[PDB]
Amino acid sequence: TLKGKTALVTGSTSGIGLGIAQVLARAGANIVLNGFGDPAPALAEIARHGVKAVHHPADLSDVAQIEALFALAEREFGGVDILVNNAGIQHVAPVEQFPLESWDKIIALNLSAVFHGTRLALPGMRARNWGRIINIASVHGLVGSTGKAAYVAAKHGVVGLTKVVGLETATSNVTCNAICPGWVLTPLVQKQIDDRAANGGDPLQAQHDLLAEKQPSLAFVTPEHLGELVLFLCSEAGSQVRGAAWNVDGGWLAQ
Amino acid sequence: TLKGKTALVTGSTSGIGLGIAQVLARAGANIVLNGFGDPAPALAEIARHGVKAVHHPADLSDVAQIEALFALAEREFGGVDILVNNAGIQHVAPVEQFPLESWDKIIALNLSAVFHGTRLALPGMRARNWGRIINIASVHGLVGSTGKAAYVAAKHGVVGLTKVVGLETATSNVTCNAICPGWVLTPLVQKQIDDRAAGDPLQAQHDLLAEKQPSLAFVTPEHLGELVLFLCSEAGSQVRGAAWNVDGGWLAQ
Amino acid sequence: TLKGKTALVTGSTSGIGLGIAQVLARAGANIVLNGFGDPAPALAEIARHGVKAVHHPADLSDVAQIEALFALAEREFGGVDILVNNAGIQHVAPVEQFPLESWDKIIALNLSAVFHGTRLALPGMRARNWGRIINIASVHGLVGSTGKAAYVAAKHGVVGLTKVVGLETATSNVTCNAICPGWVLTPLVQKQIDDRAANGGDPLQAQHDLLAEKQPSLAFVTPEHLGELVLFLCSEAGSQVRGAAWNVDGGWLAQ
Amino acid sequence: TLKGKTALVTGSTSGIGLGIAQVLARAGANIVLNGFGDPAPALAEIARHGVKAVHHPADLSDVAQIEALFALAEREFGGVDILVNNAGIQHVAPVEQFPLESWDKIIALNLSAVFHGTRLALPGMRARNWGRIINIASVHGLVGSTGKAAYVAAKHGVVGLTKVVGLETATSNVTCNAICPGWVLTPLVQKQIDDRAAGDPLQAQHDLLAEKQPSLAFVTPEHLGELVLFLCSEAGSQVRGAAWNVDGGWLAQ
Ligand SMILES: NC(=O)c1ccc[n+]([C@@H]2O[C@H](COP(=O)([O-])OP(=O)(O)OC[C@H]3O[C@@H](n4cnc5c(N)ncnc54)[C@H](O)[C@@H]3O)[C@@H](O)[C@H]2O)c1
Ligand SMILES: NC(=O)c1ccc[n+]([C@@H]2O[C@H](COP(=O)([O-])OP(=O)(O)OC[C@H]3O[C@@H](n4cnc5c(N)ncnc54)[C@H](O)[C@@H]3O)[C@@H](O)[C@H]2O)c1
Repeated sequence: TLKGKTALVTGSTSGIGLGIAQVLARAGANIVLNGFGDPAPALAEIARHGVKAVHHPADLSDVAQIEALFALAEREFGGVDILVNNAGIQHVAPVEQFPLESWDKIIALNLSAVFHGTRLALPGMRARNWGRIINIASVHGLVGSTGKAAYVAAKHGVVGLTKVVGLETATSNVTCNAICPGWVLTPLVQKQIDDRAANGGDPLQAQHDLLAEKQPSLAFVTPEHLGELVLFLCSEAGSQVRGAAWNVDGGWLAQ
Repeated sequence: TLKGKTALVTGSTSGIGLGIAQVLARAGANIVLNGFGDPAPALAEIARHGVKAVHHPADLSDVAQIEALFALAEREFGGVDILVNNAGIQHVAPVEQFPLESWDKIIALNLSAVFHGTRLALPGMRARNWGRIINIASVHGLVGSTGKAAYVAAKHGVVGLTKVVGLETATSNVTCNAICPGWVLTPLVQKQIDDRAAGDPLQAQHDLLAEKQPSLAFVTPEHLGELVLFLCSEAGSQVRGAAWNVDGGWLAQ
Repeated sequence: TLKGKTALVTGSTSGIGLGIAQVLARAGANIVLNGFGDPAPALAEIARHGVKAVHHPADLSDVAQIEALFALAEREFGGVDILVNNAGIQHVAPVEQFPLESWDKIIALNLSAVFHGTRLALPGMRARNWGRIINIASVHGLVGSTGKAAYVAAKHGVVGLTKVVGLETATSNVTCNAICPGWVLTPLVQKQIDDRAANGGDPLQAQHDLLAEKQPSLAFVTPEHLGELVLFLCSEAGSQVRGAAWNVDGGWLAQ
Repeated sequence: TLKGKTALVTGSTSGIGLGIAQVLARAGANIVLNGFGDPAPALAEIARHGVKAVHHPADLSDVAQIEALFALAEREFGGVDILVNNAGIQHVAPVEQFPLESWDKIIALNLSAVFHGTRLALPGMRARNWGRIINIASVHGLVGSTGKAAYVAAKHGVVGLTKVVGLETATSNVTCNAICPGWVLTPLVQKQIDDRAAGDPLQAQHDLLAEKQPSLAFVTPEHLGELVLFLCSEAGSQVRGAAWNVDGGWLAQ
């Protein structure tokens, strides 16, 4: 499928990023992983698919470090064919009490990192006349929730940026799109559930409690589901999908 | 991959519906075809994929014929697992000059027939614990164009219907979603190209595309069938009530 | 404000239509009322504002009757300067059990009547090079709810039709826009509340119960609020508002 | 009508912000002006309406200066009842050539300063049981254009922020909404017209409008001030978290 391609997935040492990375690896792509932690387990999870991988620990709020991450991709793989901008971080507080440092960090990681990844990957994509930029946004790139000022702003910004990049690259074989997930089973969400079960509560009940307000299906989107969508967007059938923001959300945005 | 599944694609005797049907057959689904013209060519295109196909000639203007369509699917194949509501027509005129019969016919086929297909297919999908309803809407379900009063109304209606059905089925293994294409080179678009050329036909074709579709490239029926196939996969399981555009950048600006 | 103008408001013998009619009358517009009932009270409610009014009982699911309604407006007032398409009707059922006659009626009144009103009013608006068409749609022209297949389809159709008409009239002084209300205090909603109070329950509690699911403000939009918005759209400041769908919804669509 | 109310309009020394400030003053609000250039002309435009005005020169890039802006409003007038987050800048370049300092400056002013204004104004609005926060976003908060990476991102951010704040304040008499203009003839747009003309300047002006805005007519600052005035009325009381476009048809297609 993607034999001969290289994908860079940000925040891919765990959760959504890792799930997407795994699907792409199985499809035959070499992977540039990024994220916190010993990367030996993550690299091994990719390499066991019979593909090459490297990792860079870049903190994507630091532009110098994002530059280092792309310089590594250029050195080891000759540049990125497929960039997955996957991100960071959340903080909940009413707008008037929303911490200034948390606003700045959420903007830096969830929004500005996407611009920097994009400006760094796009020249090589154009030069090779083939490329895919996939921005993992959120239902919160299309609607708001209480307590999430910075995250909703940042994710809406990503949806907007995606449109501009989709338009700028429209006459080329490079596309840029966004996927907007609802509730996803991440290690953090799984921890919330496990913490309920450790107290003695029922894990499925904990899930239904978490999802009831916003997600009609009461069922999680999985990293595997998102990886499969990324894989679709990288296919020939994705060639005229441009500047789109496709929601995978168990009905969140339908109401 | 769709082996063991039955797909019904309305208006599959040409253009997009035929493209979608081909991809689903290639995936292993048995197919119920529908639409006007000689069905033999469409039947041969599907069955080359080593799958069974039948054509039913229902005029989807007529609710009784839609019912006969679904009853045949039930007797032939034991019911519809994947329903693609594709059949559609176009008429271009300013709203105050828009023929009343065209408004009624476009609403009846491009909107009401989607509701009729959906209502007929959903009970068996529920009862068998799995289903996919995919509505072929348009960029015109999300935005307007001049001269397209009935079509844009109907297509917006389809996008709204899709949300209701997606919500209603959210606690089941049935999903309902819309695909919103930009320009695809079919007889429907050719007529618009010709009416513009009435003049170099290829210049008319380019101008028609360039006005709306930044990629300056048409979407293909095969691309759209591959998306239907994706929405039929397990990865589509929590895509519900969505309207996903494949449009060369039409809606991004 | 609108001295010298004529407004036709469909479904204006009560509720939202009447509220809009009243605001326009106070602004100085003559009114063409339409709807069920003895119209003497409704006409008198308009005429006491020092404006002229007429009424036609047209059932807007019957195209011949819609024609009669506009023929009356042409005869008595020389045509409509301001058309408010305000509508009909609701029915709740799962899609697979949604009655065929109810689908057809809801489409006819909530959607097709808008096309017919529009085709009948627009020639005279262009001829006079001034006009306003305002379609009272719904939050359900932008999102779905369970049990409302026909109404959501019809209201989405109205939002689409509004865009086409806004574009077709863009180079002229005629505009066409939609207002998309959330929960509105109508006589029917007031009846639901009164029925609760007659049993002994608290009226404000009944309101909070009705609104809690969908409308964060827990407060109604009123016909007066909607009339004031119509009035704004008819002002010079509305001259470049074209094909818009403006929501007044206590936060419904923000989430 | 706004008699007894205090409005703060960021970036009100020219263009849209000055237009909005004028209409609010005419309505009877006392005004806190802000923005670069000689403030005397703007002060004279507002005070001709028989209202008090002060100008504070805060560079909204700088959060400490935003705080001093709001503290002055508090000492001068007892706080801000109507906040219009208007100040904004533009820079056009392809994304991969987009200056890093321009990305940061556009995000800081066109998005983060809206959050800072909002956070500073909301407590007093809540405490006094009434308020209006109106964000001047753009059609570019809803769609993209080529070369406008930072601006479109920021404006989409503003439209999202607006929804959160509208929800959060929904059980109060404070509303927060966005107005999304299409093209308005200001210095910001003039620069784009000039860069296109670099060539008849009036042809450049028309072409710039016609590409995006079907009405072939600019929106005026006065029109936008009249909308702010409407959103400040009782009829605006349940308009919450909305993004209302005034755009000559830009978003309808
Ligand atoms: N072609 C495009 O650019 C484009 C873009 C977006 C959406 N669409 C939509 O795609 C769908 C298919 O359109 P297309 O371009 O392939 O057009 P097409 O004319 O090539 O095919 C239409 C099909 O529908 C059938 N049909 C027409 N009326 C019917 C009726 N009453 N009952 C049963 N079948 C009927 C025709 O026989 C044919 O099989 C339509 O819903 C159209 O609105 C088309
Ligand atoms: N003009 C348009 O077509 C258009 C369309 C949609 C939205 N907008 C938005 O309208 C708003 C006003 O733009 P405009 O067209 O009137 O532009 P303008 O350049 O004429 O006015 C901008 C104002 O903001 C001020 N300003 C700039 N930087 C500032 C800073 N750091 N701190 C404080 N004030 C600052 C300027 O001094 C001026 O008062 C912007 O947010 C813009 O994005 C403009």
